[PDB]
Amino acid sequence: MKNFRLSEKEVKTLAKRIPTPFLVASLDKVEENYQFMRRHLPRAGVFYAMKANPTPEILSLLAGLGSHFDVASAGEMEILHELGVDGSQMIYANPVKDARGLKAAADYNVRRFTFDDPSEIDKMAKAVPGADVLVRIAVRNTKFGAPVEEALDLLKAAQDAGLHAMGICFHVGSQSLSTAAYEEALLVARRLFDEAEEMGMHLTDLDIGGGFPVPDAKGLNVDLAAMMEAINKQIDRLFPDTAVWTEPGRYMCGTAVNLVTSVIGTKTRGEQPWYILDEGIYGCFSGIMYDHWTYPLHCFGKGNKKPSTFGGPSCDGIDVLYRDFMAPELKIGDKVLVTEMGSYTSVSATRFNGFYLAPTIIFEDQPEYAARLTEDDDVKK
Amino acid sequence: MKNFRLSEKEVKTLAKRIPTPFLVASLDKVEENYQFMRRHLPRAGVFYAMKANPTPEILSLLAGLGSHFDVASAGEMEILHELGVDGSQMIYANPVKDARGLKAAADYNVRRFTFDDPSEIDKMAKAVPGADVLVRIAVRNTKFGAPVEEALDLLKAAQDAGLHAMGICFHVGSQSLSTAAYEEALLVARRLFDEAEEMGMHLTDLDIGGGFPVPDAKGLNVDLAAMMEAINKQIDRLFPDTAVWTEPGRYMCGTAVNLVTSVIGTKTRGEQPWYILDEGIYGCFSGIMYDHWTYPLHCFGKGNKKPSTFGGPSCDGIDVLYRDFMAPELKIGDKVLVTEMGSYTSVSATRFNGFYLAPTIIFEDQPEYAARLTEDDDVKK
Ligand SMILES: Cc1ncc(COP(=O)(O)O)c(C=O)c1O
Ligand SMILES: Cc1ncc(COP(=O)(O)O)c(C=O)c1O
Ligand SMILES: [Mg+2]
Ligand SMILES: [Mg+2]
Ligand code: NA
Ligand code: NA
Ligand code: NA
Ligand code: NA
Repeated sequence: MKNFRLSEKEVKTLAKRIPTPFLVASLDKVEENYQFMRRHLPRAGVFYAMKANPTPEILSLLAGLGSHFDVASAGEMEILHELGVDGSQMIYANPVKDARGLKAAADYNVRRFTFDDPSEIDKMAKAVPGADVLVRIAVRNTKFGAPVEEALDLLKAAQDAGLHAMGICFHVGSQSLSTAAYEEALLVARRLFDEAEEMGMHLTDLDIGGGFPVPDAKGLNVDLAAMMEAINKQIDRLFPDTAVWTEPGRYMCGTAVNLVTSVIGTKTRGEQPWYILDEGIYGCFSGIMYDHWTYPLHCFGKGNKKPSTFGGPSCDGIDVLYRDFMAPELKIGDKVLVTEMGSYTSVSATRFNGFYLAPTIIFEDQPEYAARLTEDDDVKK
Repeated sequence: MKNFRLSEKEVKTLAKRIPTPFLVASLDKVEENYQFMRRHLPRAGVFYAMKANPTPEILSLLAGLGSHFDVASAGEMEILHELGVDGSQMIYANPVKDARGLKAAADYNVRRFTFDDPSEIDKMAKAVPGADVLVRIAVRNTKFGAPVEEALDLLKAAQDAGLHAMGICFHVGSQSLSTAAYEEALLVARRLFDEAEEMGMHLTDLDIGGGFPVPDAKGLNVDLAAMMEAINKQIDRLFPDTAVWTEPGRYMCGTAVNLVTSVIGTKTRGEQPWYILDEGIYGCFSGIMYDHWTYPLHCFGKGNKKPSTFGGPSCDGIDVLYRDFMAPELKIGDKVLVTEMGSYTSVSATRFNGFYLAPTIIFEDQPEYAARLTEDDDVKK
């Protein structure tokens, strides 16, 4: 249940060697998150929604743990391919596919697809003649998902075009707090499954999507073990027959990555001090824009705190990260730490203003980790 | 006064060879924009604010026309450096600088800097001991610019630290419609310049920044030749003595680039049809988010039009580009054209969902341009 968190001392030593900004990712935490899911939701096979974090070391580890991968483009398939993951470990789960992506699915023998529209059926059919498809249905909690009444018709239309109608999928939405939606959506899919059998169509797989929460600036309301055991139980209650899958994205790596950034300018105009950092809204803090997210920031200061503004290194007036944030006095060259940074962060970073992408350093390859290990082998036994 | 615009026929031929999405940039239009500025604002030397569009061919052409470059990071300096632009053609105009950027300015002999804070003075002083600095003042039309009363004190403090106090700069804000702000800001700087001379400080350079407008979805209200001649005149009226500079960004390349994107999915659910394109809010249409911008889209349809929704290829529900847009019926594989796409577009694109960055094709290297040239040499003489 710990979030991966560098101590102040670890930030000092790392920053002596590696110029800021940089990200630090713990493979151990990614392993722990995966195993925790497998323990509390044993009925659900895992399609890592790699769109959240595609770091190759992270992908190699999950592949090694037996995870499967949800891929949304040619590029996601391509990077998996260079790590020796085969198309049989993938689902092309973008409901609307481009030419490049259909080619790649064909070339790497990807054989599972999701879809939510009639227009999609011929693209898939031509590209991958015999192919398992799941229909995506729109559940409650716009752009994606077929209305629940179209669902059986879309699967039948898919069989008439020579594709194998394998099942149903859905996604409750990202950062879900309550299990209700998961259980509502499981019922909605239950109805459809019955209606299908009697219709002379036998559906074998259910994909319940992602949405498992991660802690943000205010932390986490939910207990995840319960949440997962609950939904696991109501899977058992409803789908004894059926092969069920989940597509975690945010959950897998969100609590496994920290950002380390230096203060590079101060603006003590008053009333409120502005601290300018070396990572900004055009880099890792892009999730403020695209993910409506608020990240936990840690300032390492002795003095009393005061309302402070943080901004990014760019020349754009939009590059403001925090306002009215209670912070001690910082000076140029101080490090701040941002935790819970592994998801929908570096995947939307840019080279706006010519800045370099912040690199991801694998913590387990560093002496700070060796130091944690020697500290742990002494105290625990 | 023409915007660069591919005909329907040009889109067909290009799309036969180059898979969508891709961007098409006309060097001739970039030349025409530069020369137009030099003609109507002859008093202002040009620091191309490359943050808007850093395409190397575009930079090589401007360098060749004698433009200078406004650079905001190490990476912007680095790419200029590989094109053989020397540090003497650059201004490091980011008011708050990182370590990498000060190193690079030192290594490439960049000798002009802007700043707006006291904390910045020692960074600059250590890094580039003898160095021209301009103080940035905050004008009217938050994050950047010193209050007008601090300005002379910041320049004096900069001289006490061994830097050469060269002048003042400002920026009215992006996409300016009226010349007032330019002329207000020119007066504010005039006062400061007088106050400085009598203070035993002689200021040699004025930098009036950017903000010259580009046409958007609704077009352009302003006449640019007038706007520029006006501001040129009021420079002549106010600054006979002084070396003046401008920092166009958006203006230089905005009207010189088109995006070509294919329709890859349809959603005729009703009432409104959704057209899913292969370029999205995580790519070129990122300016919708970071630049509050609305781009002109051209659908090439015979049939009557109807309110339509456009979205992007990603799996995120935020990836919606237009709503209620009057469009003819499109089918999968149609091309749409987006004009006025050269600024603050590809510079904020990402590889979210593993999509590839849309590439920039130089129009003048293509047979479509040869075809335009043979058509023009016949008709005109
Ligand atoms: C099909 C699918 N599954 C899972 C996810 C990831 O969901 P989350 O990151 O909220 O768990 C996405 C991305 O939004 C997706 O498109
Ligand atoms: C110093 C400076 N000049 C010019 C510009 C570009 O202005 P615009 O693109 O609105 O002309 C910028 C970027 O916002 C900048 O920071
Ligand atoms: Mg980029
Ligand atoms: Mg990226
Ligand atoms: Na391998
Ligand atoms: Na924490
Ligand atoms: Na060269
Ligand atoms: Na036009």
